[PDB]
Amino acid sequence: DEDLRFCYDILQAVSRSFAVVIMELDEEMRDAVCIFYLVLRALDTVEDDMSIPVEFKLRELPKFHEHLHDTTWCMSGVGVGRERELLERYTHVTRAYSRLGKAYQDVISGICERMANGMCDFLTRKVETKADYDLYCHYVAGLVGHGLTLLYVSSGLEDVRLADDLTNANHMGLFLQKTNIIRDFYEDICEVPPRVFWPREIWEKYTDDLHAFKDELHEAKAVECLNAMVADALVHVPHVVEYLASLRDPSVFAFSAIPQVMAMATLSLVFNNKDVFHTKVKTTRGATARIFHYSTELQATLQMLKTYTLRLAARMNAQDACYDRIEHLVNDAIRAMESHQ
Amino acid sequence: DEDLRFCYDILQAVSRSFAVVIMELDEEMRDAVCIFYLVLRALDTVEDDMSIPVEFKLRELPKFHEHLHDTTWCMSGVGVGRERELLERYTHVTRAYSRLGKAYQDVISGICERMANGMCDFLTRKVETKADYDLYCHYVAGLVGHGLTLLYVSSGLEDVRLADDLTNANHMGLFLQKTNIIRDFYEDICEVPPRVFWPREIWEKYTDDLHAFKDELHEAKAVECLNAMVADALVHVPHVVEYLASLRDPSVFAFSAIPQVMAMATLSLVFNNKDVFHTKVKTTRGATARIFHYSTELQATLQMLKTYTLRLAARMNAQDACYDRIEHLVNDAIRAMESHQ
Amino acid sequence: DEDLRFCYDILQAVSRSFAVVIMELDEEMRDAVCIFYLVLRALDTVEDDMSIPVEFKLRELPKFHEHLHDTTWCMSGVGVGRERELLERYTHVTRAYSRLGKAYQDVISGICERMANGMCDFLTRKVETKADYDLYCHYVAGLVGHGLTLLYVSSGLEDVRLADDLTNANHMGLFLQKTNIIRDFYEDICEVPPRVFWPREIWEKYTDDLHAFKDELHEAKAVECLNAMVADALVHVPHVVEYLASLRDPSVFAFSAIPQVMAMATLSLVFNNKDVFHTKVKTTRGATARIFHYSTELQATLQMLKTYTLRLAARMNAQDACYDRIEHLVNDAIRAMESHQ
Amino acid sequence: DEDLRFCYDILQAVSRSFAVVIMELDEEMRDAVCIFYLVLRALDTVEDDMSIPVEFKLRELPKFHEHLHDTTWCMSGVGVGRERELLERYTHVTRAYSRLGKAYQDVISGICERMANGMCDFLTRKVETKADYDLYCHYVAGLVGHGLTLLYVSSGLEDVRLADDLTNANHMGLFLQKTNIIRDFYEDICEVPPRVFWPREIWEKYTDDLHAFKDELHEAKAVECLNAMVADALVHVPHVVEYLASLRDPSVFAFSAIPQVMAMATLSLVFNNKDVFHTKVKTTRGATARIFHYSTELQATLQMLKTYTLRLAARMNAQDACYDRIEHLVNDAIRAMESHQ
Ligand SMILES: CC(C)=CCC/C(C)=C/CC/C(C)=C/CSP(=O)(O)OP(=O)(O)O
Ligand SMILES: CC(C)=CCC/C(C)=C/CC/C(C)=C/CSP(=O)(O)OP(=O)(O)O
Ligand SMILES: CC(C)=CCC/C(C)=C/CC/C(C)=C/CSP(=O)(O)OP(=O)(O)O
Ligand SMILES: CC(C)=CCC/C(C)=C/CC/C(C)=C/CSP(=O)(O)OP(=O)(O)O
Ligand SMILES: CC(C)=CCC/C(C)=C/CNCCN[C@H]1[C@@H]2C[C@H]3C[C@@H](C2)C[C@@H]1C3
Ligand SMILES: CC(C)=CCC/C(C)=C/CNCCN[C@H]1[C@@H]2C[C@H]3C[C@@H](C2)C[C@@H]1C3
Ligand SMILES: CC(C)=CCC/C(C)=C/CNCCN[C@H]1[C@@H]2C[C@H]3C[C@@H](C2)C[C@@H]1C3
Ligand SMILES: CC(C)=CCC/C(C)=C/CNCCN[C@H]1[C@@H]2C[C@H]3C[C@@H](C2)C[C@@H]1C3
Repeated sequence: DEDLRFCYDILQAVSRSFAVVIMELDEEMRDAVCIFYLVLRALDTVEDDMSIPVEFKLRELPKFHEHLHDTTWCMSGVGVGRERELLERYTHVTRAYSRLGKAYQDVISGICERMANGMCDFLTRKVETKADYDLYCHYVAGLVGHGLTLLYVSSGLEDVRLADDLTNANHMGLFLQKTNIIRDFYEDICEVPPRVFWPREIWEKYTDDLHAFKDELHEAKAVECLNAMVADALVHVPHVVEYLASLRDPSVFAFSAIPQVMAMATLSLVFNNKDVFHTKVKTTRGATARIFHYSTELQATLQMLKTYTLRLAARMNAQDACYDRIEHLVNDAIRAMESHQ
Repeated sequence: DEDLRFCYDILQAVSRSFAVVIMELDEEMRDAVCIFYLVLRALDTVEDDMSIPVEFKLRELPKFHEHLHDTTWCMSGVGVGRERELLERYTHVTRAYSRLGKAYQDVISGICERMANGMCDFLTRKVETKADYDLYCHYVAGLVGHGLTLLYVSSGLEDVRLADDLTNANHMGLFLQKTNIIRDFYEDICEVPPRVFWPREIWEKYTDDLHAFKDELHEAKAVECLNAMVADALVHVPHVVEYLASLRDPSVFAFSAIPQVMAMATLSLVFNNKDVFHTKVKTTRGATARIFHYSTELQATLQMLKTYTLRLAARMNAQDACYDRIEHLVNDAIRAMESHQ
Repeated sequence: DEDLRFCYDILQAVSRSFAVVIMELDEEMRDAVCIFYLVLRALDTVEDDMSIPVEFKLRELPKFHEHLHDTTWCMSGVGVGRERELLERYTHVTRAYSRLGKAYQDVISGICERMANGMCDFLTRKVETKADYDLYCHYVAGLVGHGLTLLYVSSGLEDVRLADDLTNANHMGLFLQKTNIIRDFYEDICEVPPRVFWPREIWEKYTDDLHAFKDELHEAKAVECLNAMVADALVHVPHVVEYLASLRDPSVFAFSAIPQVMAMATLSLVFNNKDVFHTKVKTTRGATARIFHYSTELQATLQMLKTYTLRLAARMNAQDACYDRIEHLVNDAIRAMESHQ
Repeated sequence: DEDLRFCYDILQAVSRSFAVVIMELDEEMRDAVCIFYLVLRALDTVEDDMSIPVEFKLRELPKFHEHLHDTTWCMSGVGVGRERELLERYTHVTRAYSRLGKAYQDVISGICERMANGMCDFLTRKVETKADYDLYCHYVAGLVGHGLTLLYVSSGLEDVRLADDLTNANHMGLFLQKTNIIRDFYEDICEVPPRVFWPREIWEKYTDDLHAFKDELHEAKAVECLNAMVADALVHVPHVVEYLASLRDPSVFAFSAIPQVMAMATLSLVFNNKDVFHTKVKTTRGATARIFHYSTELQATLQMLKTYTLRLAARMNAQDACYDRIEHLVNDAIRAMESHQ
């Protein structure tokens, strides 16, 4: 039992806000989602640990799920901060895992493995094309959508038809990952070594070297690339909407909707905004407090999404290059919203 | 005795051209500049590789010179071709190094570390201004000039007073390095990632983007910039002439003069020549043979420099922006040349 | 209006010729232009009083335009002769200013402000390059060009299309300023302290000390420097031609053409004329009367510019270093002239 | 630790006052400023030895910065007092320097070289004009200002933006050097040879021979000229307060402010005072102890600067030749100050 409490404490420490979002769910769903989070979290620590050998990761990850049974396993010497602990004391995790609906355990193990291997793939090669981009996001966040959607069905709160086609569930994942990948460009490019996520295929058209955007001598082509990333992210909106509109349970909806609304808001703030290149553009807490408050039912979350996407549209002028394209994707989004209002 | 032979063989394989000039010098000093060449070439290769962490270099380069005193040291996998062969078999260099005059050993070591540290500085940032440009060239070539002038004095072949002021020697290095950077513009910008050296302080007056010079459309702006670049290099000629006129030894002179003449000849051909932007402009093998044959004594090499400098001026029109600047810089080169006849 | 009269009376006292040329304008615009002239002349008086400290100029210039809406304002310890009277009685100008259309007041105020700032910048540093030369001329002359153009549009006499690209207008002030700087060399360098406007970037090719041009010893290079300066002013002729041809109003035309024709006449006179280095070269009163008489319509003024341009060219021969440079520029101007015949 | 201790020991022996001020700095920064000071002091010792032939200085000074990489270099026949011990045991400085940190080494290296070249400019000529005076001040003090600012930034204690425009850093240095050159007029001129810093452009308006000011005979003009020198010095105050107002770190602030406040108090005391000509005017120990204690934050140091400027102002009568000009300079200073209160 003190295992469950450990998982929730490490979570509160590892992901501040998500530790609030997860509280929307009922303990049963809550327990699985928390386990699921930590499992993927540990897995993410290994992949990101720059201080250790690659061949080591390739020989580990592929069987990281296997450990979900060995209540004595753990990794002391990996990652930093809380993560390191999560691994060294990874026993409580599996100890909690052990006592979850059989079905839940299968989604976790399943998704974990799939993501692990997926991570390996991109651990060798690099992301240069948009196809690389989307596929990486699939392994990194899309699969979380698959897993969470499979958990929703399993639990019984949502209709099994929801898990039939996971295309939109994938879109939910990607939309969150891309919005975050865009917002954290600077924070990540400053890392040691520098972490880059923007696809070569997109920025190549705006510069010869990514690190160039740090110097505003290149703002022009910096923002212009930013707008192109924001545009590539908007593609998903229409699908996030459908997915949300298909949800029926009040718990699963709020849990699924809040993060999406948070991303749209963030996206409408980093769009056509050079501050992204020298700092972390963030939403105000009032704004997130309001988002967390009204994102409990379809109609209300639709008006918020609309409001944010419209504000993003206001960010530009006819002058701006990306205009015709953004206007397009935006109207494709509002249309999607209107058909559910 | 097998060690030295290895050096001259790899030297021959790498910089085939220089491999002939060095053969000009007497065996004792010849070994010096040979090992000197290789050390800096080894260093340059390390710094070169595009598949190595910046952080690695920024740490390993500044300590490179320390390996010269470790006959066991070598590097495993970096830099294709014969370069690979140097860093792996670097062993034979250190050996040879060990048996050279202490003074020689010190010159090589001093220049090396100063160069490595200069390269490090430019690993993090780019060449944006003329100062940046003159400083970058100083690190990768001007110092080579500093080093060669010290070996000359150390050797007794030249009068100690030669190393009193190393400003002109620095000019010698800069003159070669710039002619090269100018001449290899296309070959360098077509690299991955692109290699850019022309300073923004200069080209920003002719374009907003350097890659624009690859298209015929911008051919007019490309050339004007090329000429501004050629003007910047001519700044050094008077000093080169000064330096050559100060050498008293035939062997050292021929070795110092030949590369300089080759450079002016190349400069007179790339200047105001649009081919620079799609091919590698070079003098005819007959011309270099002619230069190698006669650049053995001051008067002869001065009238060859004069000749090329005059051929250069005859390529521009009274309607080319660079008219005044070039005509001035040219008339200035010739005066310094006439000042020694 | 005791004010509008003081203006014209000081105008005449300060500048005889302009006082005759301004009469080509119709009253409304004439008052505007007269005021405009005095405001800028006041700025000139300050920037030029070498007896007062720079701290004063950098303090007063930037906020000079503010005084325009402050009748009762004046300055009592700056300038000589009438200029000094202008400032100590500036109230007569601001009053008159006040009674002008807002459209006029605004242009005068705008240009005044930007010229002050230009003057403040070149008070902190000196003109070394051609770019500095062109920019300084832009601040003290070209800007006046812009101002007159806006006034012509604001009055309705000229079509608004005139203010689309103020580039040719800038060329207009630049041609007069340069021909003038060229002609006043001796007078300028003889003042206490010496005044210098020829840019180092141009004369550094002929001398190390511009004062050397006063001695016959250096006559040969002085003439070459003068001719290079002329070559530099001839660049603007084609544009002055374009600008003149775009004018539809007879008054604006006469007012704008006469000074340009006077300048060309003068330029043709100082060209390749060693006398520039010891005296003030001028056109005969007969020729300036002929010029004032015919510069009323495009064709006539077009043939006069041609005639002076041909005279200019005729004053040179093969041996002259500048021959090619000059012959090129001449044909370019002739062409633009015939290009409208 | 031994090398570093020798540096602080010689610093205290050689520059008593600065030895105290530097203790306002913390750790890495204090070491770097210490080495910086000694390096410029060693340089200054060589440039000032009159037994050293010019040709040597002209050749050795531009290379001085190069000795920083030579941990065996030193000099033995130059310097007075422990200045000799410094050059004799320079290996301590060079050695301590090698352990500073790339960023610090380059600042020190660059400024040293730039100062060295500037000194050479003035070993061949003398200060005649106001511009010469400023350039000279820039070379010996202004550059220190540039150097200190870079070191602040490189330490991270101040915002990187601080170094975008080093103009005010220059004024900071110039205010100190000028106040100093004024206060020490007599001591300077009373040497063999006599030390003269006051620029001809200023004093020739008051006398034909500068020594004339030692006689209470020419006294009247000595003070009128003294006042002119102070006026020229007050020019920098508004810029000095701008600089101080832009600092965020307490240590860096105290270190930067104390000397400026000392200069203003001294300046307000030497102003319009005949004693400057036969005695070294100083502030009371109590006054200087008060400045050291309160110059810890902006508001308090501004209050003190205000006090000393007004005290300076109130030492002249309306009948003084410098009245109006000093009054304006004073007002410029005070407005500036209020601008930050
Ligand atoms: C339901 C469905 C189909 C898909 C769900 C999509 C995914 C991948 C959801 C995970 C949500 C999380 C962990 C959000 C963190 S709050 P934040 O974004 O503000 O950043 P933080 O992790 O707290 O640092
Ligand atoms: C004597 C003195 C003061 C300075 C000497 C200046 C310098 C830096 C000389 C190095 C000369 C070299 C290596 C020329 C290569 S021939 P290449 O240019 O055609 O190209 P390659 O290296 O053969 O591929
Ligand atoms: C129309 C346009 C776009 C631009 C006009 C360009 C400028 C700056 C014109 C001002 C003309 C003046 C004041 C000429 C003086 S006659 P003068 O040269 O004989 O000498 P003076 O000033 O009378 O002593
Ligand atoms: C921070 C900044 C932008 C500029 C700083 C300006 C400069 C050049 C400062 C040097 C400060 C020194 C050495 C003061 C000593 S007091 P003293 O002259 O009374 O006694 P001393 O003989 O020099 O020990
Ligand atoms: C919510 C459950 C069950 C799992 C979280 C998914 C998990 C930790 C994935 C590991 N991969 C790192 C990429 N992290 C991304 C996800 C989490 C944050 C918000 C979104 C989605 C963008 C990124 C930061
Ligand atoms: C002649 C001895 C002793 C050394 C050569 C100096 C060395 C290998 C410098 C490494 N820096 C890379 C830039 N290389 C430049 C140098 C060699 C080629 C001709 C010149 C000078 C222009 C460039 C191509
Ligand atoms: C005609 C109106 C509106 C203003 C006059 C322009 C004015 C006096 C500018 C102040 N800046 C000094 C540069 N003065 C130059 C201009 C006037 C004279 C002939 C030309 C152009 C060369 C110089 C002497
Ligand atoms: C503050 C650091 C790091 C160094 C001091 C800079 C240094 C020794 C300059 C040598 N150049 C002679 C000009 N010396 C002047 C400076 C030092 C004293 C106070 C001010 C400023 C007036 C003069 C006496």
